[PDB]
Amino acid sequence: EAGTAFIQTQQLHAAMADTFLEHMCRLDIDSPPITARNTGIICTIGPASRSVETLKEMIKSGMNVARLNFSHGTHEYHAETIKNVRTATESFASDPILYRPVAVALDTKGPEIRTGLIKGSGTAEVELKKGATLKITLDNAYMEKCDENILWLDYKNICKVVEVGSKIYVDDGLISLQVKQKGADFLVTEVENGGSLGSKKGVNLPGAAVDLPAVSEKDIQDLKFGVEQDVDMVFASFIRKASDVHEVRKVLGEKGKNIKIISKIENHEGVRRFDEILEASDGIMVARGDLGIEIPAEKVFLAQKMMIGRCNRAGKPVICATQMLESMIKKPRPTRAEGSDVANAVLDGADCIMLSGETAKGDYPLEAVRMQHLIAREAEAAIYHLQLFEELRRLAPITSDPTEATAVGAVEASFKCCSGAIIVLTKSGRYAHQVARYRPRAPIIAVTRNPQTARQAHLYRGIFPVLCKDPVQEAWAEDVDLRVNFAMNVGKARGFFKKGDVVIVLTGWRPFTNTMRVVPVP
Amino acid sequence: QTQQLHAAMADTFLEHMCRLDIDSPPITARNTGIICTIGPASRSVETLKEMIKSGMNVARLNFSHGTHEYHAETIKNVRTATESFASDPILYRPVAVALDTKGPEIRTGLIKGSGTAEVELKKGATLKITLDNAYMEKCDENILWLDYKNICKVVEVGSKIYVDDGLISLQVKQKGADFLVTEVENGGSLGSKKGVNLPGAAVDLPAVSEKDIQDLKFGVEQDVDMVFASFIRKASDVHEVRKVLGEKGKNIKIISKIENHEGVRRFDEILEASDGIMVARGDLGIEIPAEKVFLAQKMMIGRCNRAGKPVICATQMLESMIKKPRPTRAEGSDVANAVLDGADCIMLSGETAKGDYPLEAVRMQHLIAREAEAAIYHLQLFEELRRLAPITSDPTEATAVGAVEASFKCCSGAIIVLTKSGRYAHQVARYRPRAPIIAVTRNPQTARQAHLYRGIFPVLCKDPVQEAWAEDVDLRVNFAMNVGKARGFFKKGDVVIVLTGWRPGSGFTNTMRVVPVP
Ligand SMILES: O=C([O-])C(=O)[O-]
Ligand SMILES: O=C([O-])C(=O)[O-]
Ligand SMILES: [K+]
Ligand SMILES: [K+]
Ligand SMILES: [Mg+2]
Ligand SMILES: [Mg+2]
Repeated sequence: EAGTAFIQTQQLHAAMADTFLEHMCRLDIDSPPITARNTGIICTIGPASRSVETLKEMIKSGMNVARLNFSHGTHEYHAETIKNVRTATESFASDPILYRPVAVALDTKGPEIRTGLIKGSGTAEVELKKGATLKITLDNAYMEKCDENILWLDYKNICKVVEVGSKIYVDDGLISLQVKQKGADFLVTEVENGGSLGSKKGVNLPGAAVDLPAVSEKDIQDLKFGVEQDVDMVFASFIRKASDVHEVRKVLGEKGKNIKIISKIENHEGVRRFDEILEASDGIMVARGDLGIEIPAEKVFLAQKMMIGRCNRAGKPVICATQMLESMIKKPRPTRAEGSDVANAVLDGADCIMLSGETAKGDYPLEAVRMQHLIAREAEAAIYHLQLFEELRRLAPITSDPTEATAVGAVEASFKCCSGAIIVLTKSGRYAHQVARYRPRAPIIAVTRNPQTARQAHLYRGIFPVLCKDPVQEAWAEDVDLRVNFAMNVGKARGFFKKGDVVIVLTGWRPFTNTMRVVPVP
Repeated sequence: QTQQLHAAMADTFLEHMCRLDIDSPPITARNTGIICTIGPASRSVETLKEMIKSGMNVARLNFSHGTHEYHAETIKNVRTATESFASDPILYRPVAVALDTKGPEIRTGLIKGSGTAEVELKKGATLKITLDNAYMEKCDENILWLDYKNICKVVEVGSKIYVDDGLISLQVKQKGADFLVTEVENGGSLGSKKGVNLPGAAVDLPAVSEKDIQDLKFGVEQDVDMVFASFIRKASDVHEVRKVLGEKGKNIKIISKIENHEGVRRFDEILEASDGIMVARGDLGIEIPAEKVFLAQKMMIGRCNRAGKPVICATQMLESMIKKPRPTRAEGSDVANAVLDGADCIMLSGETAKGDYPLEAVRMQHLIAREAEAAIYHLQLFEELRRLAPITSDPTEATAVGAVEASFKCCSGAIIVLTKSGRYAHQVARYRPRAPIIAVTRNPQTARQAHLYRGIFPVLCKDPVQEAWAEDVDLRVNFAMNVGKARGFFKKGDVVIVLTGWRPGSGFTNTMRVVPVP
């Protein structure tokens, strides 16, 4: 019983526009999105979020990957966080239809520069005033005696790499110092941007050639611990060149060879050497916190769109990270810039978006996860797939690989029939990755028996991993039918599609491979 | 290369993105207008001079607060600062004055002054909402007065009420003659005179209140350049504003602020009646779900671009810079994407009115906008603007498009256009050239109003009119040439596009010259 104007869901009116300009003009706040949310959500776990009961709610709210930030915390602290993540995750395991795999990511400390402790207890702060003099010292006598006159930091070669006139940034680049005088193991600086300085804050030296290793001896100890803890992926801080990626990957040994290596790009050299880093990496993080201090803040969006574009072109995962919902550390709703930032990261093409302080330390971790979920789903509907899919095809080589032809044919078919899902049977993830790179509108239900595959799948836009727990059937066709039926039940239970809807099914490895069928949901 | 020219030549949007280069420096010129709200942080003549130097094009006065005496002095200070640069007519920048109306705002009263200046509203606590003016200056955690006297008629039991940027939320539990009983849903600290939103209600406040009439008439008397009309819901609201401005104010530009669901739904009729649009995201993101604001923003920017009318992106673009000298990564991204979307202007509110770093916020909008302007994919944008434009044989329109295509062909340093009232320059700006549009006018109001359009760099010519029409045209063109050289837009060996009128007594701007600099 209509009346006047029935509004198409999923921005389908905008989807049909013949120009991008008209696509924008048709975006409709009254066009509700589909249930499925394709962009992966990565959450940094910390004091605000590491209890088992909070982690259960994080998972329910949409967290796909638990990020452990090894810039802070000792190994027993991280071991307990991982234990809690797994307790919370497996509390849902009794129902495989509804169980969500949750990945664990180790984010390295890497070649950070950090200050010491403010004198006293270390929890106080000192007010640095503009124009005042501040001495930076390497003398360890002051490593717990920092104040408004003398500042200790832990980079022993700093005096070599800076010069008179260079700028030094402290605490998220909020405090700035100008080097007036150099010394043996000290620098005399003048405070440019003042502010309140706490303990153990991050330091950046833009334009200085910092010579700390991408992977220090202590970083190796963290990586080995990560292998022992069976982490799914490493987010490697401050990657500057391809050989840095190899230092991360090779040291994990044979035991860690399946761990995904995500290079964090957060300095000027990583941007300049991006292509060789991307080639050596499994994926990329646009690590905007350090990046926006190392290069001018006004250039970060160029680097972000460049990297997301190149990762989309290569079919490798890319994460947009840092300060996406920053005000939600203290407030229950985001600023308008933060809502825009999350949406535009998805429209840019990010496979995943990330929360750091918002979930690690803030007062509203659940609300932050929920808001990334809501924004991502709205933005996914607004993507101009008509142009995106055409360009991804044109920028993708014609190869003789039959599996790539299957994947592009499946995504083409999914657009042609507006399918409710692409179901993919996958052991390693590869077949599902191949579909995701063409960025279908429809969700990808990736059925696997491999738990690590299920967890690592979250790196890719649109791959909804489901972990089949049933034994392998001796008859291959019976085993395929079992796994397809599992995916059909998942999609119906989660509201992705209904009986009678059309879906695409890719049946995976056969003892040709990955047959495609376009079927009504049984 | 420079100016993201390598990315500009990509054959796909995806490759365009892949080619964006942080080491490709932009041109000197910055095309996106910057609107700054003036308040205690920015009201002094000394600070305003630095704001102008830093890039402020439009001073916004917020009539939600203050007296007419206060705003008259703000306007006086803006003009003193602006005219302190007039001794150099080649470098002088016109600065516009914008009056932002209170409109059908709902606000709480003053917190009872004998206790803590803020009160703590705790989740689950009861809070009584009263309309009894006895409590207008006695608000606390027990009783909260607000100024919407008819609120009980438009809410029912179960309605939700949002306070202070929608950070505090209440749920109505009972009603009464002139009061409501609510329970705190999302608690927090409550200060004085905070904005209130009723997203589920049909608020029946007048589009133009008696106070708004007084303020708009004051704006006419003060010779403001534009009005930002709050909470515009429909075309008839725009008509009311235009009626108040009347004949004396007929040339004042009306920018309708879209900040509720109805304004979005009725956007096309509002746009038709308005001179331009503000995406007023503060209220909009409380009236509708926060996760839908980007859809409304890109819809309005797109349709304003399609219509050739100015659109402003506003509110919380650099919000953390109220307290910090550098923005968050989301804020830098937001400013860049507003420019990439197509916004003519970007705006600062608390960042310049009240914050500790007003000049840094202005400078950051300048820096980001200029970087984003180079990153626009002009190849697709210009093709789509041309394809969607109305069909016409008008010589001036054809000359404008020809000029923009010529400017791309030779990567020109500027398009110079002569205009009395603005339109000839507006017609070029709507095709969104990369090159700056140096618009020469003798009309000071046109020079100030031109800031509403992407890429129109107004220059106010103060020379007497020459006896010969052709000599007067040449004088104004030569003035633009010297401004562009002095500002670093171009130098000898560069090429500039020059648009001028047909002949004496014609209104056609139908003559295009491609001029080596020179
Ligand atoms: O390390 C990070 O995630 C960053 O700097 O954004
Ligand atoms: O009024 C405004 O500017 C807003 O609400 O964003
Ligand atoms: K780290
Ligand atoms: K106002
Ligand atoms: Mg970092
Ligand atoms: Mg408002």
